[PDB]
Amino acid sequence: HHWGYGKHNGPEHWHKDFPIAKGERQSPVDIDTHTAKYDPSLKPLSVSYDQATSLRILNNGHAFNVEFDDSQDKAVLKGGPLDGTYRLIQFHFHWGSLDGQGSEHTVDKKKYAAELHLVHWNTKYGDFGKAVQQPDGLAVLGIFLKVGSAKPGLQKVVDVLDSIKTKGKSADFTNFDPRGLLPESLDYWTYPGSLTTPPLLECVTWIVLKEPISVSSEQVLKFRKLNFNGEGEPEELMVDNWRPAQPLKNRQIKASFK
Ligand SMILES: NS(=O)(=O)c1nnc(N(Cc2cn(-c3ccccc3)nn2)Cc2cn([C@@H]3O[C@H](CO)[C@@H](O)[C@H](O)[C@H]3O)nn2)s1
Ligand SMILES: [Zn+2]
Repeated sequence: HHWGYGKHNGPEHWHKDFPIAKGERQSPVDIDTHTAKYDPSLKPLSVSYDQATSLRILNNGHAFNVEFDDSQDKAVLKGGPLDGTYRLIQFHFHWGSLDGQGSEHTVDKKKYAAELHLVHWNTKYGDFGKAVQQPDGLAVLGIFLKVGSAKPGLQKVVDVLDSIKTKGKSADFTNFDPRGLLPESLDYWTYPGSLTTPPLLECVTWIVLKEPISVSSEQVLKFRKLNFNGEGEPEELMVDNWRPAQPLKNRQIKASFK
């Protein structure tokens, strides 16, 4: 499969190889804050990242992933809409060529400069590959980024990007603390959805934080210097690696707050 974010292989084309692209619970979506229903029955979110073990950062030609040791319950997400324990496996971002675009979710149609996805899988399914075949297999925690002041907790990520410029490159990335990427508030919206990249599997409980984090212009500028291409190939800047909002169809977005 040769999917991407260009005119000839971008989101509008994905349905040809991945028909589920036109499915009933596709992501991302627009979050209409005036339609989302406060669900007083949602439990508080439990983000338990103290024992998180980062390993490696990889440019996969679509984004970069920071990978974690998920062979044990080290870094987990519980509570909120979730039943059971979801293990952190990686995080990545989507971002734009310009500060007014880049997020995949939107809020009342507002696009943010970027969006952070912390990907977790349901341990009841034993491994990630099994989990993605289940309607409740994954929980992705989505965090918006807006351009303003620098995010100190992001800088170690920013500084290693020069070493993974092109597709297939990876670098050691141990001892990174993902807690430094969280906003103060854990207020969130939640809805059932999908992976936002092929194979677009409908296996995700989305948890999208209401409070964005601020990153500096210089920080996101360094995201934009990454390459989609591999080494020794013509340069294609890794920018605008976001899927646009998809039809909500028969889904309700629930809010953890009023
Ligand atoms: N925009 S977002 O909604 O959030 C995401 N969009 N894609 C994401 N991942 C990549 C992925 C993998 N698979 C998949 C399909 C069939 C069988 C198995 C996996 N679908 N999407 C999440 C993700 C997966 N992995 C892989 O998981 C495996 C278990 O560790 C192993 O092959 C590697 O470690 C790693 O490549 N990494 N990330 S998330
Ligand atoms: Zn993502």
